[PDB]
Amino acid sequence: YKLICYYTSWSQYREGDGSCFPDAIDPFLCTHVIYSFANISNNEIDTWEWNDVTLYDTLNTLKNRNPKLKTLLSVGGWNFGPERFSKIASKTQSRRTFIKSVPPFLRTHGFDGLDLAWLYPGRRDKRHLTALVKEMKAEFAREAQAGTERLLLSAAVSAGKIAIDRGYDIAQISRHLDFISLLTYDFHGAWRQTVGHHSPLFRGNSDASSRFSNADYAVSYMLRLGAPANKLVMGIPTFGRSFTLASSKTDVGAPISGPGIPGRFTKEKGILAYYEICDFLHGATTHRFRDQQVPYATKGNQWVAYDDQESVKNKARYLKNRQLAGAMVWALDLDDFRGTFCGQNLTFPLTSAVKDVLARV
Ligand SMILES: *[C@@H]1O[C@H](CO)[C@@H](O[C@@H]2O[C@H](CO)[C@@H](O[C@H]3O[C@H](CO)[C@@H](O)[C@H](O)[C@@H]3O)[C@H](O)[C@H]2NC(C)=O)[C@H](O)[C@H]1NC(C)=O
Ligand SMILES: OC[C@H]1O[C@H](O[C@H]2[C@H](O)[C@@H](O)[C@H](O)O[C@@H]2CO)[C@H](O)[C@@H](O)[C@@H]1O
Repeated sequence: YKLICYYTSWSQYREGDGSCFPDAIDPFLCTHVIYSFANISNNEIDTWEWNDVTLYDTLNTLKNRNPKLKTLLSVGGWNFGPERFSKIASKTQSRRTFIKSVPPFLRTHGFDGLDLAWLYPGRRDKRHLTALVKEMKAEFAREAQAGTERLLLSAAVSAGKIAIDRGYDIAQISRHLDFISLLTYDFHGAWRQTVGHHSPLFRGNSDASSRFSNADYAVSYMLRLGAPANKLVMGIPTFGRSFTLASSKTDVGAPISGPGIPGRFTKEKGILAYYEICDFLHGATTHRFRDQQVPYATKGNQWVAYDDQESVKNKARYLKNRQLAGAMVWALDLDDFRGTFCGQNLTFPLTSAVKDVLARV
């Protein structure tokens, strides 16, 4: 089993204990660590933060302690406009340029591969995403003739049916990618005025209306679409999604006024790190959807849908029974990396819970 963990660039700026550098990453925790978000500039891969070449270096020294570790650099991301990828992909001149620029960059900084995080290709992009992958992998084969090891190529793919039908030729791209991370955790959108969980494992009862918004469906769907099971990796989140209630209704379907208030460290409307959730639990009422097999909580007018040790071990067992390649954890820096926020004694409680199940057969 593979355990793919993303580390985010901007987490260094978090205040106090929230600050996180590659430094804190247990090198024996994951099989692949993905340094998150390289920019693309002048149609060539490039850094994003002023000190990336330093953190790049910091992350890859982890490999000196665990020579089995594999690292990748993700290009694209949530603050990299999708129209920008589009321009690059749909114009072969600029596409060959981006591709030719990649190997040297990775080799120079000690990475073992590239992760494409084109956040959502549209109807008019499908044919092009396929070319980018096909050609990018082709370039990777050639570059291995130099006697060095073949660089790995991966993609972070939407787990929403409409999104999947719209922009990906999964039968094609999966025959060329080394693995595919299914973004199975951003299901309840950014658009409802109703309370819901962003990562149910299963479908459930109250949900007679939005039927394919759970991990089980996404998986089954990728599978019948042509993706081999051993190239599929199911994303497990380490963050929670908050909501500010509009009535004293705490249960299923209650109305909301908007996203939840910002975490003291994470400073961002609608999102809380698991370590922020851990502090949030004291004084909160914890509930758990039996159907979807995921928990949520409430205090005053704050409703939080998150993942805990149990639900994460569950998603992990599922992944094993359907025989997937492994799990992906979004944000090593959103988990309790210091291990001094969540009561239990461990470092990275959530990610460790996944490793344990992956390792137990
Ligand atoms: C990611 O790459 C982006 C390039 O695709 C880049 O945005 C752009 O480049 C700079 C901003 O850094 C802006 O500025 C200009 O610099 C020249 C050099 O002196 C000036 O003579 C010109 O006035 C020019 O405008 C660009 O306007 C901007 N636009 C584009 C289309 O690239 C970002 O800087 C990169 N993002 C990060 C976070 O590093
Ligand atoms: O630089 C990109 C931004 O990434 C985050 O966004 C949420 C994302 O919108 C959601 O789809 C995903 O499931 O989780 C991440 C949590 O990391 C950051 O919260 C932003 O601060 C970043 O700017």
